[PDB]
Amino acid sequence: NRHTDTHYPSLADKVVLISGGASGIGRAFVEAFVAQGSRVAFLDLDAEAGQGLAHALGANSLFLPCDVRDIERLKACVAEVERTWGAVDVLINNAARDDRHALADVSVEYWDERMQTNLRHAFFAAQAVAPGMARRGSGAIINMGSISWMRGRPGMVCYTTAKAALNGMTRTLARELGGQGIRINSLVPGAIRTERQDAMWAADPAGLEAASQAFIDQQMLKFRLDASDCARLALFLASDDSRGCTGQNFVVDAGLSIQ
Amino acid sequence: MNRHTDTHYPSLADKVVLISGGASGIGRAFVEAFVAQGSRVAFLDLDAEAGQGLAHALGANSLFLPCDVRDIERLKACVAEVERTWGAVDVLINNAARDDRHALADVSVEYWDERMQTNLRHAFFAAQAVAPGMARRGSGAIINMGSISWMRGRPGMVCYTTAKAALNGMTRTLARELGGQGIRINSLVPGAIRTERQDAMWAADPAGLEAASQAFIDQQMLKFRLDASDCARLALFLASDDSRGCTGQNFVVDAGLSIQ
Amino acid sequence: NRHTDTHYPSLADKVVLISGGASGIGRAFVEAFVAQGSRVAFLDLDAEAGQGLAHALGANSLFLPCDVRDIERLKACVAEVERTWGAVDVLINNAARDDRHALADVSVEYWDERMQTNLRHAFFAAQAVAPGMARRGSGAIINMGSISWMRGRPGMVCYTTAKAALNGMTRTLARELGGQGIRINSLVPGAIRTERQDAMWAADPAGLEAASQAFIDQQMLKFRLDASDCARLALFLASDDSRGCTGQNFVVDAGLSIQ
Amino acid sequence: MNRHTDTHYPSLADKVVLISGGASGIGRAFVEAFVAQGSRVAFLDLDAEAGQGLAHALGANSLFLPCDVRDIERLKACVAEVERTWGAVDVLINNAARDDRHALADVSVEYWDERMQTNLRHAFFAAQAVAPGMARRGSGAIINMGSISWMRGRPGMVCYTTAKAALNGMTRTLARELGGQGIRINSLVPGAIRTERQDAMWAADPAGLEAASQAFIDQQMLKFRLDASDCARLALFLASDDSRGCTGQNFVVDAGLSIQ
Repeated sequence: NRHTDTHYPSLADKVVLISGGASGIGRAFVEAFVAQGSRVAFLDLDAEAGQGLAHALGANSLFLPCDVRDIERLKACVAEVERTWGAVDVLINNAARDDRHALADVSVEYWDERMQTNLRHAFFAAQAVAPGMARRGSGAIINMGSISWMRGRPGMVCYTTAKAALNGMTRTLARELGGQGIRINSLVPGAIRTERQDAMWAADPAGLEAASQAFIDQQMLKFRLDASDCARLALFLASDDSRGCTGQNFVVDAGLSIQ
Repeated sequence: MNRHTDTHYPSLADKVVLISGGASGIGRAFVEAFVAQGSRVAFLDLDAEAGQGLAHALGANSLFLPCDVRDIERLKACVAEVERTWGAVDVLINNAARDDRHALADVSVEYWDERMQTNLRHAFFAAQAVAPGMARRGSGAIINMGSISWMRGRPGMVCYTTAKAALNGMTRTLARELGGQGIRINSLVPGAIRTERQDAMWAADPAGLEAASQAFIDQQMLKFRLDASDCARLALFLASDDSRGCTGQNFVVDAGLSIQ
Repeated sequence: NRHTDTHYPSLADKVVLISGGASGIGRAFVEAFVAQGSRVAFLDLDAEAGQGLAHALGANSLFLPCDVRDIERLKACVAEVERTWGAVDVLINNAARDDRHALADVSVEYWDERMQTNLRHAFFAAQAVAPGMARRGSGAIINMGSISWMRGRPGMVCYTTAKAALNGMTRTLARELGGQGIRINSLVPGAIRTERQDAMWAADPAGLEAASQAFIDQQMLKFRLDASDCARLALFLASDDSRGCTGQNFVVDAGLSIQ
Repeated sequence: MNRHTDTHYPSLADKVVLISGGASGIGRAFVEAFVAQGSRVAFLDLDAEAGQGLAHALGANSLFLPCDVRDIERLKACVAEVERTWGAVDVLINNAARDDRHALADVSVEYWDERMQTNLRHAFFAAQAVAPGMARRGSGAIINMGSISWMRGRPGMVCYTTAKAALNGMTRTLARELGGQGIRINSLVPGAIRTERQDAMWAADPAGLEAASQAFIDQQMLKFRLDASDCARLALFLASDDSRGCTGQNFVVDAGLSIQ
């Protein structure tokens, strides 16, 4: 799975590090950059899925097991990529947990855990890759955002608050690191069809279909987005074709955020 | 006692207002302004001597609670006590924050966690605490203090600016989550506010203070310095019935500094 | 009709100039500022309605007939207010025409006419009031905006494009005039119930009610906004309580723009 | 012939692209970049000698039409001619504009009207002209050239910045109006782009040019000057199938100058 027929020569050999890379959207990033000839390291909690995917993709892929709550382990993972391949060229902060939770019912421990799996690792990963980027004079960071806080969507307050945090963090880190040659942008998907979003309804295909159609009806473009649409955008945001873009959101949502 | 405005909002009289970080700077100006409108104002602060001092000045319609907002249990205890004394909160202002500077490369996990606790976490928990009483009544208002710093991509204080950007999003989603219960939530987003605390920080460099002040004036569209009263004027409006149809929105009081 | 029980001493005696002031939202502005003790001049195409309203409100109101397409006449109207009462303190650019029109069917003459009635007069009114404001060292301008272009609403492309134009014009005029002491903001309503929005369905009360309920269902707050909600916000944006606010949008829409 | 990128978009081959203000500066870079991808590129310009010159360089997959975009009849005639030659437009880029400076107090009605005609009106009429052919096919893309100038509240060019803000809104509403017919509309929003035309304007003040250039670099987050190729890189992406799910959106290429 190439995800596109477009060919970016500027991606060849680049070292790309993707958190949450073994399944879903992060898997599509891993696949797309490997297809462009990048050297792609990815982290995931699921060791069996990660190992499977790196074995399938071969030697220009590198899977490291990592719980992104564990910042020591995250830094260990970054140092290991650096020792294997040199400074990271492209970091994609993608790891997230989007489970539904009622506002009235969130405990302090729940809040902490969700901020940690959704927001904290993205700061520490940027902090880890930065010195290597600055030594070279170039690098790019892509924070996965979400239109859900833009549209004020209820029922997952920690996830949407974390994603809004990353919106801010892109803008300030863009200024703080830009003088070192690092560009930082957010890739902000709409409602992406995934095997996991679909697994949730395995005995209500009426319900799945109805919910899918509702997104199509609300969207401006009348087809379902998928992980390839996200990977198309990530390739552009990593390539030299976006060398002067920083501090910005790039939204791939078929119009769902403008209703 | 300082009024902050000559405007009179009859809709503010008797309302129960709760302001975190209320004993100094901006939060102090909110406490003063609502007391002057005849509200029943409870406020939280770490500084007990400052808190006790401010409540001494303002008298019996003010109520000072010692609270470390990092302690969520104590935050909820503070809210429960206000409720038992005065009835459901009408107006919550999430104002407590810590804006110390810190280079990205210097931030440890411990520091990050502590700043998220002081800057962001309490604001959710306070809204969570006041909401059920507001919903029982059918009405209420929440003001999250935001900041133009993340909009302007300001460097060198990543934990503060990231917490502030977080609250921008939390305003929008809680506005949907609670609107059907009659609660409106908006963010009050100040520019560069002159305070005695920001000014105490240069007490041996008057040249430097004045230079920095003028730099704000030159960057701003309006050529005077904003102060705490400007923030309090806006807060009275966001709490009053004059803003009853407004929710999920930023209201920015910054003399144009965010548009340069 | 006071529109509020709030009392702004800083509005007393201020000279307020409102375009489209004889009916609908602009009428509510005229009423609210007269109640605060302002000296309120207003312009409208409807001379009979304008004369009626100024006669009812008495001597601190002043109605001038004006077709806002006619910029000569607009400037004449401004000069006359200035000669009567002195420099304008508060300008509200409110005149607009929001009729529904299909994209596919707009002619060049239609486009021109709609840009002229929706956008052009707001620039020329600001330009007319500015020198008087600057002489004094203070003044405020409120451009009526609209959430319709934010929500990408179709079927009235000239109206929504004009309102988006005014969004920009607020920001740039705020910088260009701010050094003279003039603050410029946009007041951006959501779906405001008016006698005119309602007159459109005088034999389909089912249809009116259904459409009203649809706004309530989409809104975050579950009640209909009306012209008083807009006038409450205008009073604040004109008063000294907003002296340091400029360049900004203030949206009064019950959450309709965030869905 | 200048490629602007080494990237290869097979989805651009044979597509029919139509660019207003195409014979100089940025629009010239778009014309060049799409020709290099194997598109069939028609472009409009007032400057016939410049247009004829550029089409001479680029050869038979380019097509130069003399057009004053103030003449809506001629604009529609230009579109009809492309359609009869090559089939429905796949990609429209609304790029023609005039960015001359003008103090607010200096603007006459005649000037305002003329600048709205040159900066905004044609963009609507071009989208209107290309839309039915795009809808018959089921697909198409529109790029409105926007500007960070109104976002940054830049003074002294009110007609230009107001027209640009207009196009920001027109992107969002046309995206809803046409999306169901398979057409996506987005705005490409450049920062301070170095061009031979912006540079010709200082040919006797090299100090002044360099000073102004460095001021952009100091204000930007990225410390190099953007050029027309940066805009063209972004346009290829917004026209290609790689952006097929993107619509109603701004894509800003400005090295951070809009966030200060």
